[PDB]
Amino acid sequence: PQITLWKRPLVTIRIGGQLKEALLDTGADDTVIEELNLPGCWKPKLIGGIAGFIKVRQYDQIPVEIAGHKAIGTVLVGPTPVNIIGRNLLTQIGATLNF
Repeated sequence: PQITLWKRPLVTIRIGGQLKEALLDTGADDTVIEELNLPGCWKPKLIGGIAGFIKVRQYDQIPVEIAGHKAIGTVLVGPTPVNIIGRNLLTQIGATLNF
């Protein structure tokens, strides 16, 4: 699929058995998902944005379907305002920028 950028590139994802909306963010190194009691063990991390940092829970080897495409990798969980799919998972689904 091709996604134009007139509006925010929001898509449906599946994680932990739950469906969520997420932003495809080529400016994010990592994937950051809203408060969700994701089973399994996690560890602390701090991640930075434009204004500062937030504390998140790093979970590894988490299956995540993005627009029907299976991926599996690291998911950071915390009080992000927007669920974000970053490059760690975008690469797994073969996503490119084209112009």
